[PDB]
Amino acid sequence: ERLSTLIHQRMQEAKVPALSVSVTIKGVRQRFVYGVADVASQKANTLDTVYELGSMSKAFTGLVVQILIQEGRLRQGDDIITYLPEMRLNYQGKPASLTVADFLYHTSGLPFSTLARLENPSAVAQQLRNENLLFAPGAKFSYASANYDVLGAVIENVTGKTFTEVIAERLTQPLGMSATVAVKGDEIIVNKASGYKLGFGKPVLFHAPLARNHVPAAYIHSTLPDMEIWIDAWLHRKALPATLREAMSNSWRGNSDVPLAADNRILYASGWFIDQNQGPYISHGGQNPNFSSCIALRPDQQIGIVALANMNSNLILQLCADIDNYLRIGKY
Amino acid sequence: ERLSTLIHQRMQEAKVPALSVSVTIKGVRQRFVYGVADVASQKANTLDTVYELGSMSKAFTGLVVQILIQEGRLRQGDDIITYLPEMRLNYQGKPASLTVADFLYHTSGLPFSTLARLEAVAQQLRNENLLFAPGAKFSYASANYDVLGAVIENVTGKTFTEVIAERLTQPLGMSATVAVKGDEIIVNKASGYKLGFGKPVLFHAPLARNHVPAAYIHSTLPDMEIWIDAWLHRKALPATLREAMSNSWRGNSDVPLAADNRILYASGWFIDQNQGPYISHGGQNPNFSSCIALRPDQQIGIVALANMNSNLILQLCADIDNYLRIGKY
Ligand SMILES: *[B]([O])([O])C1=[C][C]=[C]C([N])=[C]1
Ligand SMILES: *[B]([O])([O])C1=[C][C]=[C]C([N])=[C]1
Repeated sequence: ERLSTLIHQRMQEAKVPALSVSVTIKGVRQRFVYGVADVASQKANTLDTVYELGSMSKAFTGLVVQILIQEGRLRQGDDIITYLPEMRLNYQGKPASLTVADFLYHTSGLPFSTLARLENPSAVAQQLRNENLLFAPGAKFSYASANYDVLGAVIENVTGKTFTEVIAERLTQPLGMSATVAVKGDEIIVNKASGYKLGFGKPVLFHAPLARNHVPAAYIHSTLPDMEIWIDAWLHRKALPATLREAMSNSWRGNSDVPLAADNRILYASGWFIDQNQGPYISHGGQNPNFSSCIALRPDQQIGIVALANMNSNLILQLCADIDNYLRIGKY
Repeated sequence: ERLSTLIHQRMQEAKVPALSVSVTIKGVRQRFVYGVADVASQKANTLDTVYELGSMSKAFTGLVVQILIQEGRLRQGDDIITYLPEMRLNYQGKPASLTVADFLYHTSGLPFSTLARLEAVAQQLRNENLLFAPGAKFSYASANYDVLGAVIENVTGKTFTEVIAERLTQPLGMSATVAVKGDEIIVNKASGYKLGFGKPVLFHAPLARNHVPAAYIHSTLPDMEIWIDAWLHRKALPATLREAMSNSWRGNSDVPLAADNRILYASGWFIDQNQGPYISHGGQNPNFSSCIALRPDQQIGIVALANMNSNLILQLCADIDNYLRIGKY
């Protein structure tokens, strides 16, 4: 009956050691901070606890891409080969032509093997060289985390800077997100939560080293209060420099130019799923071997929901939807 | 690259003996009639071939319910108990209160086993244990619309078959469309097949009268074309049927939605706003499968009917819609 019941109940059901949730509706915001950030050392999860964003990193990457487009430095229809010259990929008999848009919207065709290759700690172009596409570029929407790693390399090539520096200079600094960072690699982050991989029970895993190339697709780190700032930025675009406002509108534009299933006509935007049903409802989950998270926005009602958890859990990916139901009709 | 390629490709993939498809866009309509209604006797699929509509039936039942509502004889909020006094259902410890809307929108909580059981309805479902409290969740159960058949009969005082004919099939001019009373021979009915390992006939089994409203309506390609055109073009339709039709497409928003599904259920239709309104339903009996989809903004109407049960046929309307929408699939 109570939101706090819903969230607490789902946390126990998911067996996550720490859960952090923030929910805002019509300018009223409640926080839910639960559990321990490190089971063995008994360190309680707090507002300062840092969580890997997994695939929720893609919205930061996509927004930067659209900032560059807004400023005229890049175009969606640009051939990928200009920014990643050495990257050759093949469809059937003949090397395939690919655009920046194909990675933005997951219409590239990159094989499923390319995730466990990009997570492995060669530059991305040589890392994906002589790959075989699952389909013709543009033909279908297939989700592949590696697509946004390709976009990281684009951002560096065009910028002439590192991904971390762009993220900070373009997004984190101007927005005031002081605990959010695109990690360079294995170097330690203070206040960070330990990550767990479920089954049979939650044993620690965090330690495995993080591939630099995969950061833009899966390795941005953040906190609940910074994610709150991120949400409020997307909900309240005004008071932001015209460039960012326009890049944000364009970021939420879904690619309609793909086949849609009978039960699913949702589109993918620049690191977001866009759903018109009881919408606009804009969302994305994150799943990493040892972290999981979700975010959902329903601007028409100024609704913004984010959940961050130190364990990989399919329940966490459904959690933002459950909260949204409770807000929409008092039921979940 | 060609619609004809798409449909024919999908028919080979699905291994359906007969497939009939009709597609209309911007008042241009193409028909695709393939295969044999009966494999053994080599009887070719033809415009007159009759196919079971499975769950497609539900839109006929739902529209009739909405016709009764429009006339004032019925209301969504009515207690089911008034029409089916004998049918008493329980949730947890104690008996649970059910409305007409619960069956219309599949928020009743009827257990899964009931389908195989419906294959009077109230004595049939007496003592049933609800999966959840009425209204709490959307859970599709074919039997929900069988309850609505019994409601239509009790309100009308007529049989389900007579109402469907008098209210819908006769006025709309659908000659070959009928709600089957009990097992009895239908002239032109295609034989039904069950896949696997290779599809042999499943024809013999007898049809439960109680289940007709949910999955037992029979029809033809040209009649389904008339049905589609009636939903797409409602002018020249009596005011009551027009209003019933608008109300039939109103989805029930009062249920929890999954992260990847925000689609609503209407009165025997799924209502999708994405690249929509896009209204669809699929039918799947042991030995028949079918689909239908409408995208009115573009006067688009698609129907497929097949004499074998196939998950591919359920996706076939969406493939065609993709082809129409973006020339790809
Ligand atoms: B991403 O690949 O980490 C990802 C994980 C879980 C859900 C979604 N949508 C993306
Ligand atoms: B119905 O239960 O026969 C049915 C079958 C297949 C799909 C849908 N939507 C309903």
